[PDB]
Amino acid sequence: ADHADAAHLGTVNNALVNHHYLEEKEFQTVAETLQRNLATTISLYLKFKKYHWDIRGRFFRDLHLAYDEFIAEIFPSIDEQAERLVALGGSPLAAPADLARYSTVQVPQETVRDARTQVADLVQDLSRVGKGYRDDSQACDEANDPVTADMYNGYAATIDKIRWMLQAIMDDERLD
Amino acid sequence: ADHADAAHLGTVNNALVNHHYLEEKEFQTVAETLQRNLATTISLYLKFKKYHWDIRGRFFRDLHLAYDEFIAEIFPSIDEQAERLVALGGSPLAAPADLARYSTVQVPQETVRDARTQVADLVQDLSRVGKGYRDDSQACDEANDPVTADMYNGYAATIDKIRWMLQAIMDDERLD
Amino acid sequence: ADHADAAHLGTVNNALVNHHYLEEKEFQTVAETLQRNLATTISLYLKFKKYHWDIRGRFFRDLHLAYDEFIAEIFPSIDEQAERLVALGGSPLAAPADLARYSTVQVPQETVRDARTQVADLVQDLSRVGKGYRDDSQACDEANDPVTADMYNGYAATIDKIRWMLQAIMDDERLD
Amino acid sequence: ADHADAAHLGTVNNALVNHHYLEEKEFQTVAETLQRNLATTISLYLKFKKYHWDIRGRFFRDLHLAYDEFIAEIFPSIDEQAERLVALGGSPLAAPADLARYSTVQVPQETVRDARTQVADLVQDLSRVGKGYRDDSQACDEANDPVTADMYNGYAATIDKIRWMLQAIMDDERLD
Amino acid sequence: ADHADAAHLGTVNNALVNHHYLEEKEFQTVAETLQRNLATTISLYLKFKKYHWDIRGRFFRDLHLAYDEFIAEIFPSIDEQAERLVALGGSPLAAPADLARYSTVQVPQETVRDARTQVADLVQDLSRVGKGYRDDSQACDEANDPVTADMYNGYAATIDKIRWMLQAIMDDERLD
Amino acid sequence: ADHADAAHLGTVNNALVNHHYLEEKEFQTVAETLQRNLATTISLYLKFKKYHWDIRGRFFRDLHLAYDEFIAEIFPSIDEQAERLVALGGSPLAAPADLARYSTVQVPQETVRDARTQVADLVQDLSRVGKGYRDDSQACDEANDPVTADMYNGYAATIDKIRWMLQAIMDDERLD
Ligand SMILES: [Co+2]
Ligand SMILES: [Co+2]
Ligand SMILES: [Co+2]
Ligand SMILES: [Co+2]
Ligand SMILES: [Co+2]
Ligand SMILES: [Co+2]
Ligand SMILES: [Co+2]
Ligand SMILES: [Co+2]
Ligand SMILES: [Co+2]
Ligand SMILES: [Co+2]
Ligand SMILES: [Co+2]
Ligand SMILES: [Co+2]
Ligand SMILES: [Co+2]
Ligand SMILES: [Co+2]
Ligand SMILES: [Co+2]
Ligand SMILES: [Co+2]
Ligand SMILES: [Co+2]
Ligand SMILES: [Co+2]
Ligand SMILES: [Co+2]
Repeated sequence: ADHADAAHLGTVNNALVNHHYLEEKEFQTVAETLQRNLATTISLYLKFKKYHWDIRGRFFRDLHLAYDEFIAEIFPSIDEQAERLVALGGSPLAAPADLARYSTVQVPQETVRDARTQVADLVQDLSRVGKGYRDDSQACDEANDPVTADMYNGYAATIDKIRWMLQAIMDDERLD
Repeated sequence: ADHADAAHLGTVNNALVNHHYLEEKEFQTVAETLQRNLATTISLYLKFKKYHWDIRGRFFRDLHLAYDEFIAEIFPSIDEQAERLVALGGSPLAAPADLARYSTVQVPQETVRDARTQVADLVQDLSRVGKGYRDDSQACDEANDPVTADMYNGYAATIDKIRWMLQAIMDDERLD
Repeated sequence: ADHADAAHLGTVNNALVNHHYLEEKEFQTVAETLQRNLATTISLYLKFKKYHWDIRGRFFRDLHLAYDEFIAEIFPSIDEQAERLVALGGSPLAAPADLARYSTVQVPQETVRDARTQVADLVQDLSRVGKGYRDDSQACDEANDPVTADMYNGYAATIDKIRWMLQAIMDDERLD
Repeated sequence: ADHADAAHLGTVNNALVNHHYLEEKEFQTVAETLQRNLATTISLYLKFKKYHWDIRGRFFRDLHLAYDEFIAEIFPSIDEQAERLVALGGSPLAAPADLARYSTVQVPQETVRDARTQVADLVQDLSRVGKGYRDDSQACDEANDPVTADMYNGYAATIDKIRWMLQAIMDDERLD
Repeated sequence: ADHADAAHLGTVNNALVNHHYLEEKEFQTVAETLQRNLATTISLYLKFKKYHWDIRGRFFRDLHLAYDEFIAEIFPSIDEQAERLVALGGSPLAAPADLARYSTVQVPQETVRDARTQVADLVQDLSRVGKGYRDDSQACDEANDPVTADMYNGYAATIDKIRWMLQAIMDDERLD
Repeated sequence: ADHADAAHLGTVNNALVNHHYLEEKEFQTVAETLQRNLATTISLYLKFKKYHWDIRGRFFRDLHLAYDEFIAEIFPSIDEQAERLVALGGSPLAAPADLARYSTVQVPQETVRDARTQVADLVQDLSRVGKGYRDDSQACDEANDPVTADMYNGYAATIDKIRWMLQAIMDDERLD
C-alpha cells in the first residue's frame, strides 16, 4: 500500500514528485485502491485471454468471442488507473510478482476446457471486483478524491455489466 | 517445454486435440519457442508500460511516447503466438508465475526514473529477443514448421527495428 | 498439372509469356500446387457458403456467422493464388469442372442440417488443406520459389487457425 | 426445380421448414428462378475472374479492371439470392456440378487471350441474364411474390448496365 | 558493398553500432543486397514517375494510372529496406550519385512518348528486379538472415505481379 | 532551362504539344523555375530521408519523426510541379543526374550522426529554397503565369514553416 508511493524516493528526477491536492494519508487510501485495481485489471485481461485460448466444446464461439469483447471494455482502464496513480505521485507496479501479490483475481495455470468452470470462476471474480470498485469509489470520495472515485464509478458499471452476461450464461442446468 | 503440450490431457473436451501435421518431437521444438516467446512478448508489453509510467526528466516525451508506439507494434503478436500454439495442440500460459518462468525479459519492480537506465536495459533485452526470433525461425523450419517460422521472421524485423531506435537514442555521452 | 501451363500456347497475345526466373520443371512443380490450391480455396468458399445457408438448430448463429468469418479470411487468397500462377506464365482454371477435378475439397450437393456433420466434414478438409500448404511451401522452396512458398506459409497459418476453432467446437459429446 | 425445395426432407432440424406465405406451386415457380439465378451469378463471378486473369494485349488494363468492378456489383447478390431461397423454405446449391447444371452462363475452360472474344462472349451472356431477370421478376409477381420480384428488378438494372458498357467497348472495327 | 557498413566509423554517436546477430561476412552479404535493392526501388519510383509524366497517345490513361498504382505498391519498401539495413548496423545511401551507382535500374533522361518503348523498357527491368529479389532472398537465408529474406519474398511477389501486367499490355502487334 | 521544353521534339505523339497561353519566352522563364524546383523538392525528400535514417543520439526521436512530417508536407508538390510543367508543354526530369544538376539542394553521401550538423545543413537549404519560391512566384507572375505563381506561394509557406522549426531547434548552445 506504501510500495506504490513514489514521492519520497529521494532519487534523481524525483525532486518535484508530490501528492498534488491530497494529504499524505488521503494518498495512502487512494493509492492502495489504485495499485490493487491496476493489478486486478491486468490480471483480468490475462485471465480472459487464458480462457479465451483454452475453451473448447459447443460453446467455444460464444465464450471465445465474449472474452475478447470483455477485454476491449476493460483494457483502457489499465493505462488510465496506472497514470492516475502517477498523477498523484505514485508509481504503478506491473511485474508478474507484483500482479500476483496485489490482484484480487488469480490467473489460471491449468488448462480449463470446461465452460461452466471458466464462467463460474469469472462470475465470482466479477462480483468481487464490481463491489470492489463500488467500495473504492466511496473510500476515495471520503478521502477527498472525487476524481478517482469518478473513474471507479465508470469501471464499476462495466464490470457489473460483464458480470451479468456471464452469470446469465451459466444460469442453466443444461450447461455442462 | 512440455508444460505447453495439451494433446494428452485425457480431460473433457480434449479428445480431438493433436499436433496437426507435426510429429511429437517437432511440436516439442516449436511449442518451446512459442511459449517462451509468448511470455516474453507479454513481459515486454508490461515492461514498456512500467518505464512508460515511471520515466521522468527532459526526455519524458520522447520515451513515454516511443514506448507506446513500440507496444502497438508488438501487441498483436501476443494473441497470434498464443493461438498458433493452440492450433498445434498446445495450451498457452499467461499467469504471472508462468510469465516470470518462461520470459527472457524481466519486468522491473523498482521505479526507474533515469532514461539511460531504461534504454540500456531495453536494448539488451531486444538484442536477446531479436536474435531469439532469428534462431527460433531456423529451428521451426528445421522442425518442418515453415508457418510458425514465417511468423517469427516478421516479429524479428519488428524487434530489430525497435532495438535500433532505442540503441540510437542512448548512443550519446550527453545522455544522463 | 500441365493444363495450367500457358507459356507454350502459340496463340495470339501469348508470345511473351514465359516462366520468369523458374526453370521448366520448377514451374511444373509450383503450378501444380497453385492450381490445386486455387481450386481448393474456391471450393472451400462455396462449401462454407453451402453450410452457411443450410445449417439449422440451436447452433445456427455460431456456425452461420463463423463460416462467413472464415470465408473473409480465405477469400483474398483466391485472386492472389490465381495471379501468382499467372505471373509465372500459367493460366488459372475456374470453371466448375476444373474446380471439381483439382480441388482437394468437395462441395456438398445435399442439404446438411446437422451441425456435428458439417463441422467434422470441415475439420477433415482443413487438416488436409493445412498440411497441404505446409508441404507445398517446402516443395516450392526446393523448386527455388521462396516467393510462392511465402504465400503458402501465410495461408497455412489461416487454415490451421480455422481448423482449431471448428475442431474445438465439435469436441463435445453433448453436440448432436 | 424441385431439387431446391427443402420443406419436405423429413430429416432432423427440418420440421419447421415451410414456404412462408407462398403456396406450393408458387414456391416452385419462385425457387426455379432463384436457384437458376444463383448458379448464374456465381458462374458470372468465376467467368469474370477467368477472363480477368487470362486477358492480354493493349486493352489489358481496361478489361482486367472493368471485370473486377463488374464482380463487385454482382457479388452481393450471391448471398442475397441464396438466403432469399432459404427464407422461402428452399436449399441453395453451390457445388460445381450444380452450378454447371443450373447456370445459364458457362465458365470457360480454355485460356482466352483475345479481347473481342471475351467481350462478345460476355455480352451475349448478359443480354440473356438481363432479360432473364426481367422475365423472372414478372413471373414472381404473378406467383404472388413481389418481394423476390423486387430483388430481381435491382439485379436486372445492374446486369443491363454492365451489358451496355461491354457492348460499347466491342462496337469497334479497330478492335482485334 | 562495404560503403554501406556503418559499424566501424569511429565517429560521434556511433559507438554502439554493430551487426546485431549477424557475423561480419554475413552482414556484408545482406547489406550488399539491401543497398542495391534500395537504390533500385527509389530508381523505379523515379522511372515510373518519368514515364507517368511523359506518356502520350491513345494509351495515356492506361499507363499513366497504372504507373501510379505500381508506385503505390513499391513505395513502402523504400523506407523498409533502408531501415532494415540500419537495424543491421548499416547506413543507407540516397544521393543521386549513389542511386546511379547501385541501382540495377536506370532512370531515363530523354522524353519517351512511345508506349511500347516505356513498357518493354520496364518489363526488362522487372524481370531483372524480380529475379534479383528471388536470388537475394536465398542469399540472405544462407547468410543466416531469414528476416530480410522474408522481406524480399514479399517484394518479389509485387515486382513479379507488376511485371506480368506490363508484359501482358505489350504482348500485342497492334501496339504502336 | 531549355532542356525542359518538349513542344519542339518533332517526335511521335508530340505534334499537339505547345505552351498553352504562354509565349515562348514566358514558358522559358516559368519552366526554368519548375524544373529547378522539381529537382529541389525530390532532393529534399531524399535528404530528409537520409538524415532520417542516419540520425543518432538523444534527439533521435525528435528529428527522425520531424523529418517524416516535413516530407509528408512537401511530397505532394513533386507530382504537382512536374505535371504543371507538363501542362505547359514541358517534360520533367527525374533521373539522378538531372536531379544533381538542377537541384539547389545536395543530398549527403556521408553518414551524418550529429544533430546540429543535419539541422544547420537543412536550415541553410530551406532559407535558400523558401526565398527561391518567393522569387519564382514574382517571376512567374511577371511572365504572365499567376497560376504557377500561386502554386509557389503555397509551397513557400510550407518551406518557411519547416525552416522556422528546424532553426528553432538548433538555436541552442546546449545542442551538441
Ligand atoms: Co507519500
Ligand atoms: Co452460441
Ligand atoms: Co499511457
Ligand atoms: Co462521471
Ligand atoms: Co504432444
Ligand atoms: Co525530444
Ligand atoms: Co484471440
Ligand atoms: Co512471410
Ligand atoms: Co512451360
Ligand atoms: Co485480380
Ligand atoms: Co415444397
Ligand atoms: Co449469408
Ligand atoms: Co425496389
Ligand atoms: Co561491419
Ligand atoms: Co484503355
Ligand atoms: Co522511416
Ligand atoms: Co518552347
Ligand atoms: Co501524377
Ligand atoms: Co492561392
